[PDB]
Amino acid sequence: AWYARYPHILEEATRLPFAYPIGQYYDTGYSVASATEWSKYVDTSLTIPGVMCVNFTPTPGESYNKNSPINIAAQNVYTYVRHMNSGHANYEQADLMMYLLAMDSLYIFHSYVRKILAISKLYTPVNKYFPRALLVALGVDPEDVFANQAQWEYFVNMVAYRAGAFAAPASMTYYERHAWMSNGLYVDQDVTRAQIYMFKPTMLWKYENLGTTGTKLVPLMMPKAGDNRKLVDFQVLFNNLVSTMLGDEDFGIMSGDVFKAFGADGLVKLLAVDSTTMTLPTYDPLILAQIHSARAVGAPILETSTLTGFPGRQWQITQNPDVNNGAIIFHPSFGYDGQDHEELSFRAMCSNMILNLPGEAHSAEMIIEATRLATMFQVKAVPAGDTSKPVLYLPNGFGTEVVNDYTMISVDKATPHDLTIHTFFNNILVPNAKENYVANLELLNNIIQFDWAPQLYLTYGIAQESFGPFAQLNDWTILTGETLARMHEVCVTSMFDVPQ
Amino acid sequence: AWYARYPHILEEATRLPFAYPIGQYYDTGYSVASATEWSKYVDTSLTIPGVMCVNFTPTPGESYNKNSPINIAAQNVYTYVRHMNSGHANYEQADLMMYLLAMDSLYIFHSYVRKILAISKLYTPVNKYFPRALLVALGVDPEDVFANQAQWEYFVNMVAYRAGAFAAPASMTYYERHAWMSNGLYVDQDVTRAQIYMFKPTMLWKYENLGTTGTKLVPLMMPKAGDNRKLVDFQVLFNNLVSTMLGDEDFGIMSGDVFKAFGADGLVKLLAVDSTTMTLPTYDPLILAQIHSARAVGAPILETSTLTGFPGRQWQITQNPDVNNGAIIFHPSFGYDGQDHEELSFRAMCSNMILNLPGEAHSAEMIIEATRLATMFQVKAVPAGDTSKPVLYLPNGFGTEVVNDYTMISVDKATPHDLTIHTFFNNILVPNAKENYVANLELLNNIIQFDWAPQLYLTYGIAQESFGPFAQLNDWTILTGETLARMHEVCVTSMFDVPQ
Amino acid sequence: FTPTPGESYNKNSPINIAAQNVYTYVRHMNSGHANYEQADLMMYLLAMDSLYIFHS
Repeated sequence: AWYARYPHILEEATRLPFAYPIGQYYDTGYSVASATEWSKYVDTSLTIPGVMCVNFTPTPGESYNKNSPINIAAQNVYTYVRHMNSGHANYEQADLMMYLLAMDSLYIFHSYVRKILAISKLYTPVNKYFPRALLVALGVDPEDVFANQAQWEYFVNMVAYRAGAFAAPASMTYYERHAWMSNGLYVDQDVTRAQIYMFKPTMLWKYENLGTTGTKLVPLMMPKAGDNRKLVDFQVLFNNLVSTMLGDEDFGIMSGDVFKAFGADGLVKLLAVDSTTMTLPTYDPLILAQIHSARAVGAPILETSTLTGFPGRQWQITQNPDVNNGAIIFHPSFGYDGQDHEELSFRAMCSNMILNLPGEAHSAEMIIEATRLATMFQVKAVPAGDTSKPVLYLPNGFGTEVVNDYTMISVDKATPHDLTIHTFFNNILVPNAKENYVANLELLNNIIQFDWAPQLYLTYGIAQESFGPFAQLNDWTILTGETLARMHEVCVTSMFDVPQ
Repeated sequence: AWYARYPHILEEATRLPFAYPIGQYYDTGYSVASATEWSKYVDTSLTIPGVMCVNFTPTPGESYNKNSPINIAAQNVYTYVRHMNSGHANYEQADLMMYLLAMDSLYIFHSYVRKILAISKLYTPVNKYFPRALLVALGVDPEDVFANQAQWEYFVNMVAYRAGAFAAPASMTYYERHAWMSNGLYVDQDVTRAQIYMFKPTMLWKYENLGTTGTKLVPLMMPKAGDNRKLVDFQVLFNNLVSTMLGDEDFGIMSGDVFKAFGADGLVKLLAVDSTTMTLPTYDPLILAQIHSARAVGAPILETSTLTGFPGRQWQITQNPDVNNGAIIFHPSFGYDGQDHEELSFRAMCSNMILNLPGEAHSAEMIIEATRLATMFQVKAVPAGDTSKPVLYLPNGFGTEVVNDYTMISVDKATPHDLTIHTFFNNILVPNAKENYVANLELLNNIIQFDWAPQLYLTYGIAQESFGPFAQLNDWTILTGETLARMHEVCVTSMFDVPQ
Repeated sequence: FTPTPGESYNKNSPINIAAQNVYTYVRHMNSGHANYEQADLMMYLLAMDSLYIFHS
C-alpha cells in the first residue's frame, strides 16, 4: 500500500491534538473568514456538559390498604420485635415502621453530607468541572467547603455518632440501597473524560408526632442546586431532623426494643470518615439501566403549596389509627410542577413507557433493577371544586424511590462561561418564543451528550403536539402499568424484607 | 436474600417480549384512560428507521493546475505505460487518465446494478425493511426487480461482460476503494435488528470525445429514491454511458495498452452473478468512522441548472490543450441546493469541523481514513454580475469523493404505514411554520437512532440562529482547513498511484 | 369460522411476502409462463383453500 510505503508523511500529516479537557468553553473558529457577516447563522460554540443530577425522593411505595408491602413488612418486623423478642407493648406496628423510615431519612442525610465532603477533594486537569460543578449541583457553596473543610469533616463524623443513638436492622436492604444510591459518582462511560451521574435527595422525612391522632412524616425540603448553602444551613437542617427524634420516650423504648431484638452486630454501622477517605467515580451499568428508565413526576406538594381545586394533597405519610384499620397510608398526587398552572407538557407522560435495555439477553434481575425509578401515571385525580388550575395524576404504583427533577451543569456559551443550572423533567415544554427553540436544541444536545440519558417527551406549545421517547433504542419493550405495578410490588416487598 | 428464596415470582414477573421486529408502526397505547381527550398531546407513536443511504460522487481531487496530484499520477502512469513498454503516440497522458476516470464510473455503475440485483434476495423476519426499503432508497421500482428478475440478471451480466472488455489497473487503489464502497451493506451496531448504511452514486462521469477542444467528462444523473425507475431506464443509462465510448475506434487502442502494460492478472475484474450470489450486511467501524465525519456539499451543478450570477459553474472534468497547458481542470462550486435561491442553512457549514473518533488511542490510518468523506468550505465564489440569488462556496481541496446529500427511509406516522423518503444535507433548515418543528424533532430522533450518524447543523429561521454539531462527542478534535487539505492531498495521492 | 389471509394494508404483509416468494419459486426458478403476477397466483391458492375447506 501507499500508507505502508510512506508512513512518515502519514504520521506527520495526521498529528492532531486530541483529548480536549472538558469543563470550559471551546471555540471552533471560522473556516470562512467572511462568515462574520452572518453572526448567529454560524455556530462556533462548543460546550460539553459534565454533571447530570437525579433529584430523588425516598418512598415506602404505594399504600392505600393493609395489604400493601409496607404494612406487611411492618407487621412482620413488629412480630419479630414483640412476639419473639419480648417487646414493651407501648406502640403498634406502624409506629415502629415510621420510626424505621425516619432512620432511613437519617442515613440518607448522612450519606448526602458524606458525599458533599468527599467530592470537594477531587481535582484533575482533564476535567475542570471537578469539584465545583458537583458542589453546585448539590446546592452547597464550594467556598464554604474550601475554607472550613475540617469543620465539614467533624460535622459528618458527629452526624455518624449521633445517628448511632437509635437502632435499625442491618439486613434490611432498604437502608443499604438508599445509602449506596445517594453516595456514588457514576460515569456514563469507562473513559477518563466521562460524564458524572449523581443522586441528590430533595425530600427527607421529618417526624411529627403531635397529639393522640397518630404520627406523621411531614416533608422537609433539601437545598436545590444553585443555592449556595453553608455549613450552618446543613447544621440547621440536621437539628431540624432530630428535633422531635431525640428526647422522645416512645422513640427511646423503640430503639431499646430494636437493640434487644437485633444484636449489636445486627444493626447498621455508619462508617467514620477522615482526611484520607475520598471517593472516585466508578462505572456502574446497573445504575445507568435505572437512570435510563427513570420517569419524572414533578416537584413535591407541601402544606405551604397553593393549589386551586386540590386541597390537602401534600406528600405526607399518615398513621391515623381510627381510619383504614391503622394502615400506613401513603399515596401522593403527582404531576405538580412547583407552581399553580396547567403544565401542558405533563400530558405527554400519559402514554405507556418504553423499557430500553442494553444488550440482547436480559436476566430477571436486570429487568427488575432497570425499573426501580420508573413511574407511570394511571388515573387523573378528581379535584374538589369547580375551578382547577393544575392537573394531578395518581400512579398505579411506584418503587422505593421516585424521581422529581433533573439538573444539568454545563458551561455557558456566552461571556464569561460560568456554570448554568438547567432544571427539567422528562417532559420539556417549548412555548411561543424565538429564544426558546435554540435553547431547547442546546438542552437536547446536552442531554444526548450523556450515554444513558432518560427518554424525554418534548411538547411543542405552538403545534399542540408532543413527541415520544427522544432516546436511541437498542432492545426495547412496551411496559403496561399493571406489569410495572407488579414489578414495583416485588421491589418494595424485597427491599423492606428482613430475615428473622 | 428475598430473591433467592422466592425465585418463581421474580421469574414470572419479568416475562416480557423484547425482540420487537423493526419495520412497522407500533402503537404504545394510552396508560391514562382519559388521555384520549388531549389528542396529539399524548404521542403513542413509535417508529424505528432502517435505511440511511449516503449519496456520494466520485472526484479526482480538485485539480486546478498541472501541479495537482491527479496530473502527477497521470504523468506517472503515462511513463509506466509508454516508456517501460512500447506503446502508441495517438494519445496523451490526460486522455489515458480521463479514460481511467471513466472506467471508475463504469465500474461504479456495474456495482450499482449488481447491488440492486443482490439486495432483493434479502429477507429476515426481524427486519421488515428487507428488501423493499433498500430498493426504494436505491431508486428502483421494487416490483420491477421481482417481476423481471431474469431480465435484470442478464442485464447485469451483460454490463459486466461489456465493461470487462477494457482494462484498468488493480494496483491503483481508486477502483478497489470505490467498488468496495459501492456494494455491500454496513450495519451500525452489529446486532440482528440493526440499521443499514448504503452508498449510492448521485452522478457519474459520462465520456464524450469532442474535437480539438478536448475529451471533457460530462455529468450524468442517477435516479433518486422517489423515482421508482424500471429496468429500461437503467438500460437507457447504460446505453448512453457507452454510446460514444464503445463507438470510438481509438478507445480500444489505449484500452489494450493498459492490458499489455499491467498484465492480465493486475487488472480490475468484475464479479459475475447468478441466482445464489446474495450480499449480507457486515460490521465495519472503518466505514462508520468516515460516515460519522462526513459533510454534505449539495447537489451537483449541471448545464440545465439555472444560477443567478453563476453562469459557468457546471461540474465538469475538462481537458483543453489550448488553455492551462493541457492540464486536467476540475474546480466545482459547492453550496447548491437544487433551486435558484440561497440555502440559509448552508451558512452553518462555515465553522470548522469536529473530528470525533471512538476509543482513546487513534492510529494514523484511522485518522486519515476517517476524513475521506469530509469537505469544508473555504471562501465564497465571486458572482459574475450585479445580483446573485444563490450563494456558492469554494472548497479548500476535497477528497476522493464528496457527499451530496442523504436519504432516510422509515415507516409512516399514519395509515397505511408505507415507506417515507427524507432528503437532507448535513445542514437542516427549519423555517417558521406550524408543523415543521415536530417534523424536525422526529427527523432528529430518527437520525440519532443511527449510531454513527453525521453531525447535523440545524438552522432555525425564527431565531435566525444555527446550532453546532448535533452528535454525541466521545474523543474529538477541531480540524482546520489547512490540516484537512494536507490530509486530502495525501488521500488523493495514495489512491491515484501505481507501485509498478 | 371464516378463512382469512390475515390483515393486509401494505406490501409488507405476510400474505404479500408469501405471494412474492411462491411467485419467485414458480417463475424465476421453475420457468413460469409470465401471463400473471404474484397476486393472481396467491388468490388462486386461496381459492384452492376454499375448495379444500368445502371438501372437508
